[PDB]
Amino acid sequence: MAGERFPADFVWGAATAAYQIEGAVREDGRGVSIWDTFSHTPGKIADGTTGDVACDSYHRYGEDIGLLNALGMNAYRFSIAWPRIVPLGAGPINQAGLDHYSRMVDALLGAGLQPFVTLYHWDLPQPLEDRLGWGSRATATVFAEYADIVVRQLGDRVTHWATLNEPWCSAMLGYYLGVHAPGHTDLKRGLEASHNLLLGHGLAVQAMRAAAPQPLQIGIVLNLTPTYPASDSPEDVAAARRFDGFVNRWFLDPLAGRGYPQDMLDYYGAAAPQANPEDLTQIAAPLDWLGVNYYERMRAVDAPDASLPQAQRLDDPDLPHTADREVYPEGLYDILLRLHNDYPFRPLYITENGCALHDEIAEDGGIHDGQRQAFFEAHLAQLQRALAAGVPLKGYFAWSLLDNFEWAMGLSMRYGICYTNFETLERRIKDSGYWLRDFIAGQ
Ligand SMILES: C[C@H]1O[C@@H](O)[C@H](O)[C@@H](O)[C@H]1O
Ligand code: NA
Repeated sequence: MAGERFPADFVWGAATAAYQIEGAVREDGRGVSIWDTFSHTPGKIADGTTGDVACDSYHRYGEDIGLLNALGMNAYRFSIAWPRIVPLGAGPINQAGLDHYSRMVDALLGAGLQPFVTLYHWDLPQPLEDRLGWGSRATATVFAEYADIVVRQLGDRVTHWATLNEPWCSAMLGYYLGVHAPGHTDLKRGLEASHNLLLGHGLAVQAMRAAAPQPLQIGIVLNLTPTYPASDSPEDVAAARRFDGFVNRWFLDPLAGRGYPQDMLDYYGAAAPQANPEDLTQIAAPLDWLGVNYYERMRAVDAPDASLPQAQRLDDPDLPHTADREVYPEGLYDILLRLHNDYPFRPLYITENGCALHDEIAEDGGIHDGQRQAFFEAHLAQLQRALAAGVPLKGYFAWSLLDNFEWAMGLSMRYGICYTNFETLERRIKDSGYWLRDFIAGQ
């Protein structure tokens, strides 16, 4: 009921992050990141792996370009590693680092692949974490200095930039739940980190506008989880609102000029961050787009005896599941309709969508990942519905181009549209990747 075609100028890409794919962790002046420290801490990664080699994309990005070209994509979302650019976090530049990314940008543009660059995809320089990391306002200031450096050199060629990827993860997984680097476990520290991440975003936007050699299209990338109460009871509805506030509105509202949501301030009490009119104005620095990373919904039941927020997930077993998630494509439509009608950000990009499976190389040599094909098919159908409703959607990036180091899950959780043999570093396009190729060409 939503037609057949996407816009002719739609952006079609795949996405990666530097620590997940690059390897070469000590090469060419790179400094230590929090993810180097964390992955080298016994027990923090499920399978004893690290990003030391990963996909070896520091050396093999040309192979990655070959895959993007084989897929007929027109864009590549990737991150720049702050440790390669400013190894001390705050300090001199490492021109060799910048020059690596300059050559990669030129290779992408030569191939007809628009670079969509993420400045911060979780790889904070360890020296900054030694000075409290996102627990310090200074980290926000020097993040903006890094953003300036990078834009000054690459902004003649790269128009589309994101400051941060998934600040909820960096703050809440990294400083509250301890599952991500740097691995702290305190709610107040997580909420403080969340504020300094938003402040760093806003300071960076302003620094990038001043350093820009041409006008830029600057955004931020948020994970969003559409949340639904398991019943209409006051208790379940309130649990859904608390979860929705914890993940989504805590970030969307300040970005939208609305301040932090008061219901969440009330809930968090004394753990809430120190945070004034001046910082809010900074946080709301005008953006040219918003990136949405969408994977799943949350169907919330009140659970008065759990950690902040007392919201238990109610699984639907009749819905399919992947290796690690429930599949719910209609949530993509729902979150986009909400953003379109309720929030000011536009245009919108889906900067990540994808799934993990127990992928293996079959006897014939292919990877028969039909559930991942079906995942893309169903989510793209929802995007057509969103477009029909007027949502100002301008592109879609599959997470991920290739299997990679999936954070606390290690190399063991495969999200690629291309398979990565981590021993030999060979990549092979999965059946879902060929489906994407053919879908994109058919448009
Ligand atoms: C599965 C995918 O999840 C998102 O949370 C991230 O931005 C990306 O690095 C990867 O973890
Ligand atoms: Na399954």
